[PDB]
Amino acid sequence: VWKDADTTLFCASDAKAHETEVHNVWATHACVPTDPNPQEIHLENVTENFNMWKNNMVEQMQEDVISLWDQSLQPCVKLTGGSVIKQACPKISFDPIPIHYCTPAGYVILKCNDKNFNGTGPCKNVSSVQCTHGIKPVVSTQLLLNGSLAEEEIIIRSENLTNNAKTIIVHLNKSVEINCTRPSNGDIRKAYCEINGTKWNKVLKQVTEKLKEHFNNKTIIFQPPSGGDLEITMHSFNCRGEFFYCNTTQLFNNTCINGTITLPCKIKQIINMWQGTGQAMYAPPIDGKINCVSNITGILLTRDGGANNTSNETFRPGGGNIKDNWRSELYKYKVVQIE
Ligand SMILES: N=C(N)N[C@@H]1Cc2ccccc2[C@H]1NC(=O)C(=O)Nc1ccc(Cl)c(F)c1
Ligand SMILES: *[C@@H]1O[C@H](CO)[C@@H](O)[C@H](O)[C@H]1NC(C)=O
Ligand SMILES: *[C@@H]1O[C@H](CO)[C@@H](O)[C@H](O)[C@H]1NC(C)=O
Ligand SMILES: *[C@@H]1O[C@H](CO)[C@@H](O)[C@H](O)[C@H]1NC(C)=O
Ligand SMILES: *[C@@H]1O[C@H](CO)[C@@H](O)[C@H](O)[C@H]1NC(C)=O
Ligand SMILES: *[C@@H]1O[C@H](CO)[C@@H](O)[C@H](O)[C@H]1NC(C)=O
Ligand SMILES: *[C@@H]1O[C@H](CO)[C@@H](O)[C@H](O)[C@H]1NC(C)=O
Ligand SMILES: *[C@@H]1O[C@H](CO)[C@@H](O)[C@H](O)[C@H]1NC(C)=O
Ligand SMILES: *[C@@H]1O[C@H](CO)[C@@H](O)[C@H](O)[C@H]1NC(C)=O
Ligand SMILES: *[C@@H]1O[C@H](CO)[C@@H](O)[C@H](O)[C@H]1NC(C)=O
Ligand SMILES: *[C@@H]1O[C@H](CO)[C@@H](O)[C@H](O)[C@H]1NC(C)=O
Ligand SMILES: *[C@@H]1O[C@H](CO)[C@@H](O)[C@H](O)[C@H]1NC(C)=O
Repeated sequence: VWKDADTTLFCASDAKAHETEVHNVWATHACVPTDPNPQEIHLENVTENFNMWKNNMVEQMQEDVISLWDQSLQPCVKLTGGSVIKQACPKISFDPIPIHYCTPAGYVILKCNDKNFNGTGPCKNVSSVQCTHGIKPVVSTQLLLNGSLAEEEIIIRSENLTNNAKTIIVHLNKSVEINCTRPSNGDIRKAYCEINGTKWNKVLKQVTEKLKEHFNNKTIIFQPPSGGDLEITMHSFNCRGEFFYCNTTQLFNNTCINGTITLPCKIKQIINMWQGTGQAMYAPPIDGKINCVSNITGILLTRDGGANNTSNETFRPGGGNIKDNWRSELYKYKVVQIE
């Protein structure tokens, strides 16, 4: 017998104590080693309700990642409420590692194993676990990187699809590689990303067909974002400590929906902090080749309003709430207290 409850979670990881990489350092001091033989119990005849959009596990992960970045990735100047903070901004070793979230005694984590679970409502195939799977704390907008893939069909997630103000999370069932590079040898902030156009356009066509099922077979249209902060209008992410901002106009070009697509990118020092603490200037990029190859496993979308009297629905890449990134991985888990 159990009931829905929130409690203090702890973390587990396979971090190395001898690593200078910042995720390793944080996890060494903030997490315990992983269980080599974890137990999972599949529950029979058990129906449980989940709600990925109201899940305290997400708030707790957010607190961890904020703490990690605060101790690791420090900007040269910080612009809060008018209180300017100047500090050292050393270049670091940066590469996210999987973090597991675990319940203490008296509690357990229920896991939804339904193949086409959208994140809310009843789940039929439920199991109980001690810890989540390993989740990499990848901070990004527009595209979700290095995550897990949907097991069967592409999944559309939203707290309320009818509400255009609510962010849509697209969970891909097939990853697409994105290859981003700041070449060695001169604009030190000029970079680019390479993507297989045949792979991407095929996947995007499938996303269109899935969106049709949720929007009464209306015509599905992709468009680049219309105004807003750079973090939202561009695909922003962190590669080896450096903030990349990439133009994704070529990715959301309803025309193609086959060669190599090259997105123009820029390394930015002055950014709007995802933590929500204002503007900050980080250190200039390191020398040499800066490269990150990532799997696109999800897309963050925002639907246009004002289209109720037409046969079209328009979607633009979005983001800005990093909690949605954690939701995209934590959707199938909830904490319950054992009586
Ligand atoms: N939606 C907006 N225009 N701003 C939102 C609004 C809001 C509310 C609460 C906390 C934050 C934020 C803003 N979000 C950000 O500044 C942001 O996500 N920045 C950012 C910077 C770097 C990278 Cl690599 C990245 F992935 C994201
Ligand atoms: C529930 O579990 C059974 C047995 O593994 C599986 O055949 C079925 O597809 C599952 N149902 C859903 C909704 O995934
Ligand atoms: C990239 O995608 C491939 C294919 O799914 C996967 O095997 C690999 O682990 C992914 N790399 C990651 C998660 O960084
Ligand atoms: C991904 O899901 C779609 C349905 O949304 C399905 O048609 C397609 O076969 C799936 N792709 C893979 C690789 O399983
Ligand atoms: C998810 O499933 C629930 C229960 O069937 C349903 O009410 C809701 O509309 C679904 N959400 C999405 C995004 O399809
Ligand atoms: C979903 O959004 C629509 C449009 O804003 C709203 O009318 C409706 O009440 C919402 N549904 C729920 C269950 O909140
Ligand atoms: C990434 O792109 C560069 C050229 O831009 C190439 O040398 C490298 O092999 C690519 N990496 C992968 C994994 O394809
Ligand atoms: C791009 O992806 C397709 C599959 O969609 C693959 O057959 C092709 O080899 C890829 N192109 C390159 C240059 O690797
Ligand atoms: C979309 O089209 C299919 C047939 O191609 C139909 O079965 C389905 O009901 C349609 N969905 C709608 C109209 O919402
Ligand atoms: C992205 O590139 C396109 C094509 O050059 C340009 O029209 C658009 O303004 C760019 N978007 C942003 C947000 O810079
Ligand atoms: C859309 O793709 C086509 C490919 O022929 C290109 O000509 C056009 O300029 C693209 N539009 C963009 C990138 O906004
Ligand atoms: C995604 O994972 C790969 C493999 O670990 C890594 O090399 C790459 O830097 C990651 N991308 C991001 C944005 O963290």
